[PDB]
Amino acid sequence: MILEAHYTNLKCRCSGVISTVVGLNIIDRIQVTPPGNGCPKTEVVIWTKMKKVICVNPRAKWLQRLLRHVQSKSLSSTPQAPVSKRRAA
Repeated sequence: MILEAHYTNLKCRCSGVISTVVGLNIIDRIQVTPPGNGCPKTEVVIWTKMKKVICVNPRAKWLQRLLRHVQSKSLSSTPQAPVSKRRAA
């Protein structure tokens, strides 16, 4: 997912808020809308790859996982080999 941060002032149209957990693979873009003058509320607009415009609340706990995941680019390595010595022929 591409995290967008916009400060462009306009009448922000996002259809309410929905707490439906959206599929991480189909999540195209998560755009944060700060509580602007032309915008009615603080709105997080999730576009999907299927081109459905989904609106979610900024206080959604499942969303907070994603917001705290996208600020972690440096993962831990894998020393743990998932392939041990298998049986011979």
